[PDB]
Amino acid sequence: DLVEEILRLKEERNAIILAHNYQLPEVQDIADFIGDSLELARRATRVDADVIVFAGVDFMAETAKILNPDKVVLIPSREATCAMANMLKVEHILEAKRKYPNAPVVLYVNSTAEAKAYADVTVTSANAVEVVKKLDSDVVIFGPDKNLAHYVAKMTGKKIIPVPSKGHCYVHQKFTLDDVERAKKLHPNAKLMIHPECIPEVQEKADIIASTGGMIKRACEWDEWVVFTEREMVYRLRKLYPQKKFYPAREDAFCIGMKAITLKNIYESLKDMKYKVEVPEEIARKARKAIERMLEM
Ligand SMILES: C=C(CC(=O)O)C(=O)O
Ligand code: SF4
Ligand SMILES: [Cl-]
Ligand SMILES: [N+]
Repeated sequence: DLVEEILRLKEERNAIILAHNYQLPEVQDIADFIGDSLELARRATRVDADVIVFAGVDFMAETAKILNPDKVVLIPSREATCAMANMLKVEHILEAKRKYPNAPVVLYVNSTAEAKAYADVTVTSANAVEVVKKLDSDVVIFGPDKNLAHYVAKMTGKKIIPVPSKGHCYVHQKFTLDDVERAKKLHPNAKLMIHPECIPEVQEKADIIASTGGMIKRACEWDEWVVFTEREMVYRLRKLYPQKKFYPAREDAFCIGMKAITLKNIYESLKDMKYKVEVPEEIARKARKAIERMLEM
C-alpha cells in the first residue's frame, strides 16, 4: 500500500507534500496542501517541515527552493516540466531590456530560476493585473505567456512587451470557440470559468477569468460550472464543493509534465530523498528579490 508507506515516510522525514491543483486525484488525496502557483509560493514561506516534496512541475519546486534555501526540496521526477516556461530564455529578456531600459521586467512564475534572476517582480495569473497596475511605468516587459499578456494589457491599459514572441501553454491552447458552444449546449445552466492562458477569443466568452486559485475562490457564485483548464481541476473542484456540479470543457486537456508525478514516485522520493532541487546562490538571491516583491504587492 503506497499510501500507508508514504504516510510513514512523511513522518520519518519530517516532510510536507505540496501539490498543484493539476495533480492526479490519488496524489491530491495524499498531499498536505493543494493550490495554484501563487498559493504554493505563499505556503512555501511558512514551512516548518525539514523536507518539501513538491508534487508539481520543476519551476514550482524551484520557486519553493528559492524561498526555502536551507530545506530539502524534492521533485519526484525531473521529467515534470512546463513547456510554456521553457519557451523563455535569458536572451529574450536581455533584448527587450535593451529596447526598453525603463520598463520593469515582469516574469510569470511559470519561468526558470535563471529567467527570474532578471525580473524586477514575478507574477501569477492570480495577481498579474494588480502587480502590473501598480508598477511605476506605462510599459512593462512580460512573459512567457502571450495569452495572459493579452489579458493583462486589456485590464491595465498599459503597453505589454512580450518575451518571447510566441510563448503559450499547449494545454490551454486546446480550447476553442467550438468547445464554448458545445458546453453551452450540453450544460445550458452552467457558467464558464476560463483560465487566462486560453486564447483571447475564448477568454471573451468567460463568465469568470481566473487562475485555478481564483476559480476556487469564485466557485461560490454559481452552482454549475464548465471548467476551461487542465482536466484534473474538475476533481479538485468536486472535492471542495460536493454540492455543486463541475464539467470539463475538454477531457483531453492534459498536462503531460504534471502527470509525470505518480503515487509510486512520491513514495520513492521520500524513500530515497530524491530528486534534490538546487538553485545557484547568485540566481536564487536575485530571483528571491523578485518573488518577495511579488508577495509584498
Ligand atoms: C499558471 C498558473 C496555474 C494555475 O492557475 O493554477 C497560476 O498562475 O496559478
Ligand atoms: S498546464 Fe501548461 S503552463 Fe501549466 S505546467 Fe502544464 S504546460 Fe505548463
Ligand atoms: Cl461550501
Ligand atoms: N514616478
